[PDB]
Amino acid sequence: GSSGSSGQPPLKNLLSLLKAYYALNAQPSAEELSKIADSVNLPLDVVKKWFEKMQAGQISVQSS
Repeated sequence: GSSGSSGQPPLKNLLSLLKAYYALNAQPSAEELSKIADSVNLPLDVVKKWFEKMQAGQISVQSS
């Protein structure tokens, strides 16, 4: 269940785990998102944001 108290975000390193997928899947659908999450031990919402942020050009001004 939900444990802990909203404090600080994860280590930049984590993101790296995601970048892996996004590398080939520019805009992964839900079915894929939910999955990729179970891999990074993250929910489907936390993963959705990152993507929406990257695709927009927030995570890194230099996107490919």
